[PDB]
Amino acid sequence: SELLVNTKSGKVMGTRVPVLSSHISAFLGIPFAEPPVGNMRFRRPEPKKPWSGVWNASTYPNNCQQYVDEQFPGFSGSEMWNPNREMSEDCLYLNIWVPSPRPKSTTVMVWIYGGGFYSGSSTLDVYNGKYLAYTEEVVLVSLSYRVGAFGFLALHGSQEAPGNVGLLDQRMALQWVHDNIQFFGGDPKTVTIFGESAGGASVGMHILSPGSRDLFRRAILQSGSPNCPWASVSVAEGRRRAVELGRNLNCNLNSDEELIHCLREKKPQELIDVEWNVLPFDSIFRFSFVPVIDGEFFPTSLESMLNSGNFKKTQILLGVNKDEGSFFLLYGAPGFSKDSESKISREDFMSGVKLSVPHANDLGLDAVTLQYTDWMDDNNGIKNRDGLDDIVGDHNVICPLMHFVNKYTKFGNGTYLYFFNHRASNLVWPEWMGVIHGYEIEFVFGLPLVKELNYTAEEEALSRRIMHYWATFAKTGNPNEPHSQESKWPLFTTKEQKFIDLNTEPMKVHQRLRVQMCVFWNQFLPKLLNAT
Amino acid sequence: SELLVNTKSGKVMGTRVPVLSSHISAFLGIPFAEPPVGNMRFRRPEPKKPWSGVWNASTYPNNCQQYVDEQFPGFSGSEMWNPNREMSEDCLYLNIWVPSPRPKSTTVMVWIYGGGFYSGSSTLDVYNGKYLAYTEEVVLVSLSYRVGAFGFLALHGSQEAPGNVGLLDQRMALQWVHDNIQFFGGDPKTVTIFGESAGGASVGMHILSPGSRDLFRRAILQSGSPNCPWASVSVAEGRRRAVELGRNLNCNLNSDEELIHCLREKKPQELIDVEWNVLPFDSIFRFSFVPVIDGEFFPTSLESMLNSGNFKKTQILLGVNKDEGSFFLLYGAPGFSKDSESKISREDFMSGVKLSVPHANDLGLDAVTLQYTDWMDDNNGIKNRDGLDDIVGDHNVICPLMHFVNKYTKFGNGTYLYFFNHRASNLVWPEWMGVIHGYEIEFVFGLPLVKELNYTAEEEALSRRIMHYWATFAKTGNPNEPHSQESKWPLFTTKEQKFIDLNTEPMKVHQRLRVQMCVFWNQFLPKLLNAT
Ligand SMILES: *[C@@H]1O[C@H](CO[C@@H]2O[C@@H](C)[C@@H](O)[C@@H](O)[C@@H]2O)[C@@H](O)[C@H](O)[C@H]1NC(C)=O
Ligand SMILES: *[C@@H]1O[C@H](CO[C@@H]2O[C@@H](C)[C@@H](O)[C@@H](O)[C@@H]2O)[C@@H](O)[C@H](O)[C@H]1NC(C)=O
Ligand SMILES: *[C@@H]1O[C@H](CO)[C@@H](O)[C@H](O)[C@H]1NC(C)=O
Ligand SMILES: *[C@@H]1O[C@H](CO)[C@@H](O)[C@H](O)[C@H]1NC(C)=O
Ligand SMILES: *[C@@H]1O[C@H](CO)[C@@H](O)[C@H](O)[C@H]1NC(C)=O
Ligand SMILES: *[C@@H]1O[C@H](CO)[C@@H](O)[C@H](O)[C@H]1NC(C)=O
Ligand SMILES: [Mg+2]
Ligand SMILES: [Mg+2]
Ligand SMILES: [Mg+2]
Ligand SMILES: [Mg+2]
Ligand SMILES: [Mg+2]
Ligand SMILES: [Mg+2]
Ligand SMILES: [Mg+2]
Ligand SMILES: [Mg+2]
Ligand SMILES: [Zn+2]
Ligand SMILES: [Zn+2]
Repeated sequence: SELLVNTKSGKVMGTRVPVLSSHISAFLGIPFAEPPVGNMRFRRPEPKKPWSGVWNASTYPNNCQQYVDEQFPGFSGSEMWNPNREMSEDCLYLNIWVPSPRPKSTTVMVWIYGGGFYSGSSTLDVYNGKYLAYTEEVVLVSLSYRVGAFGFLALHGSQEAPGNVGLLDQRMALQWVHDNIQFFGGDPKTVTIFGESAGGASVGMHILSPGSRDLFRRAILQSGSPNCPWASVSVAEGRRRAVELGRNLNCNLNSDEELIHCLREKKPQELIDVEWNVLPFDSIFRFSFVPVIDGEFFPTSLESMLNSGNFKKTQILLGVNKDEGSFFLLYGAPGFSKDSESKISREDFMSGVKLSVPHANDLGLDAVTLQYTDWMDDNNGIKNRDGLDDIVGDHNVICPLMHFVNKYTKFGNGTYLYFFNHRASNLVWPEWMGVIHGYEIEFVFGLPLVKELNYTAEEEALSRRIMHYWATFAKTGNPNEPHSQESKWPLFTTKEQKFIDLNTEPMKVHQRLRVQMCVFWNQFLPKLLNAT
Repeated sequence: SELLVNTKSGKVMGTRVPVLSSHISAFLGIPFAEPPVGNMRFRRPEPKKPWSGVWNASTYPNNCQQYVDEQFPGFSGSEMWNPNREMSEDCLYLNIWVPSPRPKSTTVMVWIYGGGFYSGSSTLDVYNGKYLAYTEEVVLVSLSYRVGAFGFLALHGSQEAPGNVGLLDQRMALQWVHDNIQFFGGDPKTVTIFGESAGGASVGMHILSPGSRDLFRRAILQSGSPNCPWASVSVAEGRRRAVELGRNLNCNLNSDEELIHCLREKKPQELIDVEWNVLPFDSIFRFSFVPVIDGEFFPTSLESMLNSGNFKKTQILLGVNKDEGSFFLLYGAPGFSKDSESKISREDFMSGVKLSVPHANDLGLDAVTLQYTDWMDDNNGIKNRDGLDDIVGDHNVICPLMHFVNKYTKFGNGTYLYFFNHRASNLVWPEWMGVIHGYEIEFVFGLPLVKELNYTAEEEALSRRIMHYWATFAKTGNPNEPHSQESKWPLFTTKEQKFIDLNTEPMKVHQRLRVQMCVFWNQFLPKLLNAT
């Protein structure tokens, strides 16, 4: 009966799947909400009406409606992030991996996919939870949530499109895991939520939101934090973008009711096809429909919550990758190429700075340019290329995360910080892109343990180390072996601010990750933009 | 009150001692038996009458009366094993190291010193328990027991000198630890007895003896096992040696009562001065007064007990050193020298074989000689030297221990076997002696953690690893980290017989330690001697 489980919403039957010369149980595509279709588009989720009979949970569910990246057709490096199942608004499902035999009450980890709040799928190869549940004896859950306009169209003060419903989808999955994970051998008192990019911002947002805090124990944030410049908009800006979406689709804009009626009448792809038109600027690393600072899911501004300690106080483990900007420059900035080392001219450097800091005035652009230009060597195309990578990564990922870690650490119960800088031996992207946004995920999830993926022995070892750090942290609140001779990952403290490199070489400890540039992005540039 | 403890026999006050930039509590010289003096010489121990007032336990006790090695005066390599306190028949005391602060109920380890059952001291520098109690948070006990004639004069059928009383001293200390270690923060349900050479044989003897089995949980045996050829004698041989001792001292030998009266009248040094005269042969690695196979402490023959599973079934960890014979050849075989590489001539090789296997007839000596001679190179003095080292070590330590491990493993609950082959960088003995009998003890007890002892960084790491293996085994029954990425020490199984090297290089696993030579010593030579 291992594969048959009775839950408070009905029965579900899973399937035995092989992994690494053994087997585990998978429960794929379990519904946790009413399908958010028809007149429920844009609305808060409603929990799934209990069902009669047995739910077949042996195959992955549909993916949510989303923009699909077709920039590099036939290229695995990009297509592996696209939906790999049929897309449907009927998409609020979760997946569970349970070791065999089924443990009594063990650690649970819930993965929240990223993708800028406009894309993402629980079903991607690189999110296959079987290697982690197996190797670490944890119950591994992956949830799903509406993205794009379907998840984040915000007409504040409307009850039909209030904003943040994709975050409420995530919370409802977390609620379901709370009420039902015991029946799978999971301990609901020991749930770790973890996610990368917009998934990592999401995790931070559940740390902040009062209504989410009780639904988990600890948290892991990978290349994302809640205060990221791309991860939220104001109530006014969210409303402006919702109106602009209707303007692009020739909607009645006279009232929220008439606008929403129109938008609910459009086919999903009609919304997706105009999604990027609502952005205020020509930009990179900016996404149209994202969480809104509404005074409900977020009681006050993120900064005031972080300053006053208005968040869940627990343990956190988080970090960034070395070359966070390269993916976004490749797709959106002039001069970059998948087929060449992408030496960037002075003129293209200037254009890239403006795309990268689209909200800045000309003085702010001059400040960024001065901060990142080597005036002893200003026409070095390699330095210009690497400088844009640092601008994009520092502004959008690394310095927001450092701001979050420094503010969080003042009230929290323990912080572990990493810098992932291993370039995979089998990477399909060119060398200049380095250690790319999202490319630690395959190590967290154990893909280098699979012989046919052609990683090296050192990379298999790194992946096992990482999975073990992650799962030991989920279980105890400390990535470290309780009494081992291997080098310890030191706590990050307000005073010494230590972090470790994650790579194949012997562990090195450092302090004050990119502190110089983060003073620029976190203190000086905001002040300059606010003054001028 | 950390240093004041109430025990069932009285109050004891200890002392705070520094260790490795911290501090711990030491309770030194606690009595566990009536002083075995006067008419109690040779008698079974009687437990210590409870005392009024507080016992001062801030300094080491006397050492037992024993032969003192003066072969190399002024040389630390030998003198560090000599008694370092005044010698006295009043010597049955134990020492306790307790971490600070005092734990509630933690793992206990009781050290049993070696020294061939004729020498040994709980107070030696290399037995300083403070580094182990501190570094591993265990309550570390060292006991003491009568040696030489005082502990092992055996007139079977006498009640005044019944034999084995040194083993009964050890048991009474184990009984005291059982009844009283809780008051020190020790868990009496989790006591590991460990010892080297005669201490390791002793440990095996408590595994075998019904009256000892309940007084501990697990056991560690270092370069010694109960079936070692030097570690016991027959009831008849023990009686012959007791009579011969009295013959050397012009005693009435007409009856046990008259013999024992005489021997109890002699000063301790009068007994020590003739101790070696009672041996039947010119020999090395043979000691005069040792445990006796009496039908009481040992219900039947050791071999029959090992075959029938008549022993405590638990977990054991044990092993040997690479060059067990060198110490004994240096002291007792012709051609060996502390001042030279000791190339051994054919004639001296033949003399050494006879000293090493003193019980063998000429055919048995020929068999040993053939087994260990390279007849393609018979006058190679280096090969002859190393061959004697192997003969002495294989016959007296390694092959008896392998016999014990193979018989024990058939009934026990888990076996971990090691081969220690690291030569200390600061060893005071010459190079030819290699990895000497007893020279793993300083690593087990943590001396390489002390900067002024001038070990290398690699040796400090090895010592920490070893202490951790040992203490993790005491606590769990498995030397291994429960879920670590460092290489595992595999169980020794009847079928694959795996063991590890203990040294500074990456862990290597092997099988069937010296199996070829041990078939010779454990099966063939006994058969040949029994036939001829
Ligand atoms: C459970 O589902 C297994 C795989 O099913 C596939 O997905 C379902 C939703 C259908 O669309 C089916 O046509 C697909 O092949 C089946 O192999 C299995 O038989 C199913 N079990 C039961 C009891 O229906
Ligand atoms: C406890 O003992 C400490 C060390 O003592 C030495 O050993 C004792 C047995 C005597 O022989 C003494 O002369 C030695 O110096 C003392 O320093 C300490 O004061 C003693 N404490 C008490 C309360 O007597
Ligand atoms: C976490 O909280 C516990 C309980 O108050 C406390 O003992 C511990 O020191 C805290 N650790 C950190 C790193 O804040
Ligand atoms: C791994 O390498 C082998 C060739 O040794 C190849 O057949 C296989 O397709 C490779 N796997 C990939 C590229 O994913
Ligand atoms: C030790 O004993 C336990 C309890 O019977 C058993 O489960 C375990 O497998 C045994 N281990 C060995 C190595 O014999
Ligand atoms: C260790 O070496 C130093 C010299 O660097 C010496 O003073 C000290 O006595 C040595 N310790 C010993 C030999 O135990
Ligand atoms: Mg309509
Ligand atoms: Mg870079
Ligand atoms: Mg692990
Ligand atoms: Mg350990
Ligand atoms: Mg008299
Ligand atoms: Mg040798
Ligand atoms: Mg340790
Ligand atoms: Mg671990
Ligand atoms: Zn209409
Ligand atoms: Zn007399």
